[PDB]
Amino acid sequence: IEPFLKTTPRPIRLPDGPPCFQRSKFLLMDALKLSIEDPSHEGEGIPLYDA
Amino acid sequence: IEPFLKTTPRPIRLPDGPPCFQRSKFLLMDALKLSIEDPSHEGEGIPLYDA
Repeated sequence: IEPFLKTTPRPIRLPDGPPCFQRSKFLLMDALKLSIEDPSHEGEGIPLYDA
Repeated sequence: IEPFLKTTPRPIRLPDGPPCFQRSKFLLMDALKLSIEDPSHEGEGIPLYDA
C-alpha cells in the first residue's frame, strides 16, 4: 500500500493533435425551425406536406 | 278609350290546383354547414380534403 497523497494525482493530460470536430447526426445550437403557425386540431398531416 | 277607374281592376286570381313545390338546386333556409374551424393562411386545399 501507499498513501494516495493530496499532491500526488497530477492533472490528467488530454491528448494533443488536431482540433476536435463535431460528429452529431444533427447540429444542435445553430439550427433553426420554420414554424407552421399553429394549424387546426383535426387536420392530420402526412409529414411531407407540413414540411 | 275608357276610364281605367279606381274600382275597375279586380284582384288577379292566382291559379288553383296542387300546392306549389320547391325546385331550387339547393335548399336555402334549412341547410347547415359543417365548419372547418379556421385553418391557416398558407395551406391551400383541394376541396375534397377540406370537406
